[PDB]
Amino acid sequence: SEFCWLTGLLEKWRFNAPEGLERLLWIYLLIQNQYLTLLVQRDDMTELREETEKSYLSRFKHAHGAGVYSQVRYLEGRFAPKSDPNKMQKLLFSVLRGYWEYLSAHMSMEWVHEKPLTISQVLDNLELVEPHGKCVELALVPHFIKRKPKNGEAYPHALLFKDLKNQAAILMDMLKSEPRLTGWIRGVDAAANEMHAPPELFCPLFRVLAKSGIAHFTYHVGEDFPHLISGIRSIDDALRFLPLRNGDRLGHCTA
Amino acid sequence: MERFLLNSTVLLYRLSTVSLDEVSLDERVESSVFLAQYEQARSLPDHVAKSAWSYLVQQIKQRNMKLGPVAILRLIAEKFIKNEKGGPKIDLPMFSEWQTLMSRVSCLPIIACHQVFNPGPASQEYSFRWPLYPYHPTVEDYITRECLHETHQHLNGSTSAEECWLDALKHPEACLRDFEKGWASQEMKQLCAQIDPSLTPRIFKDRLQIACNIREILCRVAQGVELPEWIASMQNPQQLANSTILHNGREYGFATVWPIDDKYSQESEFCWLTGLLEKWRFNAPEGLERLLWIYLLIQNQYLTLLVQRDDMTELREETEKSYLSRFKHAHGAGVYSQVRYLEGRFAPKSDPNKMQKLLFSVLRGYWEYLSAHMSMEWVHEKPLTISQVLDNLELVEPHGKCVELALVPHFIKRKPKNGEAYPHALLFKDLKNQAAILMDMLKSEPRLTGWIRGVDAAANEMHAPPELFCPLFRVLAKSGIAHFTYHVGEDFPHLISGIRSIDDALRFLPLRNGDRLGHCTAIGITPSIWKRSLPLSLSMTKETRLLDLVFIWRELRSHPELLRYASDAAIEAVRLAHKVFSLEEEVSITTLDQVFEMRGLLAESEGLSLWLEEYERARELVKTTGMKRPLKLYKQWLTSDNVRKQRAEYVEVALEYLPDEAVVALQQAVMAKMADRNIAIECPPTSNTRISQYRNVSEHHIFRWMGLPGEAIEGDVPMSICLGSDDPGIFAADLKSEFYHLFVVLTRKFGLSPADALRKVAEVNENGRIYRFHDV
Repeated sequence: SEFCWLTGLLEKWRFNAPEGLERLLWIYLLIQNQYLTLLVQRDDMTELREETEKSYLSRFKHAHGAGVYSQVRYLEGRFAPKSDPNKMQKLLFSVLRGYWEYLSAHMSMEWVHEKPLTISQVLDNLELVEPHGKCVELALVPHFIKRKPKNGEAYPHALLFKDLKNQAAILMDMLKSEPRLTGWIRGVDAAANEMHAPPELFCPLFRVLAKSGIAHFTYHVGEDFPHLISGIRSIDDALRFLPLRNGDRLGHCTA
Repeated sequence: MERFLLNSTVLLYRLSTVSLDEVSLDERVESSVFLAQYEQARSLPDHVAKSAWSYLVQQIKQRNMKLGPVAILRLIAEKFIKNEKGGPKIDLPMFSEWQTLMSRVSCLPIIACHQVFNPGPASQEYSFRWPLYPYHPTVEDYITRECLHETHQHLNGSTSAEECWLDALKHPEACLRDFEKGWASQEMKQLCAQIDPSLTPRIFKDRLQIACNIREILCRVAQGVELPEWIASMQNPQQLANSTILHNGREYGFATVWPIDDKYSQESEFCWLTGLLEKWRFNAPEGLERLLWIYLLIQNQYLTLLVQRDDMTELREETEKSYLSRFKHAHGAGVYSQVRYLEGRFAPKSDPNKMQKLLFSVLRGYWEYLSAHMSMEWVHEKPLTISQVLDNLELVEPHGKCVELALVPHFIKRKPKNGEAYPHALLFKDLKNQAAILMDMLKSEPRLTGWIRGVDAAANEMHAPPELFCPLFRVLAKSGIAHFTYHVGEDFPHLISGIRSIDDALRFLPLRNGDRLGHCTAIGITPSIWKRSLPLSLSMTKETRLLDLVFIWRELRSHPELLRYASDAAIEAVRLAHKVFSLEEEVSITTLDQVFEMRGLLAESEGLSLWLEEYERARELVKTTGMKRPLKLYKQWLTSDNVRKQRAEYVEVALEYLPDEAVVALQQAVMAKMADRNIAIECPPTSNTRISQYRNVSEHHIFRWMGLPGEAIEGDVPMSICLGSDDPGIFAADLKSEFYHLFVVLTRKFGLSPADALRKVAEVNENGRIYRFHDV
């Protein structure tokens, strides 16, 4: 609708345009551009429920691109963990159902449940898909969000650690409640900022998560270091303390 | 010291003959470890072994454990096995030592101990069927992208030694009869005496019975049921050698009920040990702990005996099941097979009915593997015959997600019997007979040519020269075999002899473009390494010496730096030929060369159906030219008793008869011929240490073939090298294990990048696809 409207308006203004309406189009473009700049700079409930699984389905179609064959094969999806177990179950159900919708749209094959409506039936449908490389292969890596260190509270990062421990708790009890989710929940990330939480904060979190079958860990090194030596030390600390096994990754090693 | 505790004839003897009432055997076990260490590894210093034992005892004491199989298995499991994304894996630095340990100790108790004490994450379901591997993302990514290719897979026997041990427990009588049949030969007597001087078939029966009885008793312990109280009469381990215990005048059996219907399966073996170790997590009874120790020692000694021996009713016990398990093992875990092109080698049978059953079982097992993994329409659900199996198999298309099977029977050379006209007469008749059944079957089922893709000859090099199989291979070529590989037995009396053997195979055998040669160590090992631990002078037959002399002259008669060696070889070869042939005329080195050029001709043709056409073809080609004096000399070479007596006579040849530069020049000359003819080499697994001159894996000649700096010699001609896992020399092995072993050595000892190391190993691996025998 956005493209068709503008193409029609520009077609009717091919040779001349009224001055007032021409300025109206100018104002609309300026407002849209300023909002887009505000959004991108800010990036680095009801609104989420407005799209829900539709946004994820559009994401997988966008990753697939035009043509019968997907231009992207291996896609690792990052989502913000939620402290509410019910919200978490809805979140992963929407993402997985959208992935099944993308696969069903591109691949025509027998499905156990035409309308799964739950995680277990979604995994029942998804386990029939074989790795063939013509579609998008999805891996889910939730990214823990570090926060500001509150004053006092024994050790400097106490409330933040409790919040991260809680978020890990819902992730763990779900994984034991559905063992097949270990084939889709493939990693754990921590991408908020480096000053707010040091890499050594997530070491107990990552080691305990490793015993839950996560099997992969990536850590974002926030590149707002006060000094270049500080950032280099931050990357070294991540290698030294975090349980990064063979094949793991580190995020944004600009230092 | 752990390998000595889990594998020692002295320790097993001192544990199986001493009553279970004794509880303090630390001193005597320590003495057993030192004796086993000195016997197995004498080069290790005494003080180093004592310090290692002291650390091991202290390590057990600090862990609040007791000296026994449980503590040793725990220490090994932590030392080698850790949990990763793919489950239990082996540390990349520790994989080389793990392979060395696998040559002496079975891994199944170790992985069971690891599962008990270091379980996988989230208690996820885990099954142990394949041997453990290390993990590297580059290697796994390459394997998933480009599947591994096997060029030498012996379909006979089992996948590994461990289920062979369970097969021995399953059929003690069948293995006993096979053991006694081999034991009649003197070679088996020497081999058994080397492993254990006090080893007899009676003792073999006793140890097998004791191990089975220990398994039953510990099965009751592991299952949780109370012991049936006859253990009071059980005081001496030797009471388990008769399968019945006399308690209060009653004959009590040992067998019990097992949860799994297959009590001798791998899963039953793993489950039993995991349960037993779980119930012994904190403490174990001393008598039963020693019983587990005795079982492990008996199993390990049997596995060592089997692997050293490797390099009817028992065959019918498994039949198609063994082949089906082989293809599943090659496929590995996951929906996609880790091996794409697999060339299966089987021993030909002189009985046509036995041959038809053999290939029917192999092909039916392959169809079972394909049907299990691929769901599609089948012409016959139960083929029960070769023709219907091929009807089902022809519907399968080459897609790369499953194992592609090629069948290459390997003819077995035998000892040359005395007399009988030409030296190898009865052996040639036996090989001709075996080829006859193969040929008449191929004409009886033309579709079999798409599965019977090659012919091999792998017994030994001394017993039969390469020129023996030349008429066999040429006639087999006209039958549609289309591929030929020849195993060069690397037990050459001299390095020059082995180089000559490879040259003779290239010269005489009809190896066309894309063919392969098996185990070309002679042109791979450098003279410096080969001379290790060798006498200053070597012994070989006059026939072998004369052939080497002519070969040296042919290759080196132009080398300006080596005209000493070629002229000396030619002169003393002529002088040797005078002794061997007892002739009185003058023979030049050129005449000797001509006589040895016609070695490939058939003996009957030299004296003068597809077989007859080859007969006059060789006969006429010896008469087109106007020379019969070399032909007459070859007749005397073949059918003169005095010449044969001279040929079998041994001469004394110095170790450094030729300098290392001259020997390297001979190796590079054969290298050029090998590359020009485009003949690949099936490299043995590097974990197989029968060379005895390689004191570490990094000294293997495959790295010289790979062109590694320091390993490759100047002037070496690059060759095509394939990966063949025929006799790995270790209990649990796979083509994946060899791939990882080469990658580990390249990355660590040679300091190569993971991408660079992967590139070199990939080139060797893909040579098995370029030079594959499978129909295109």
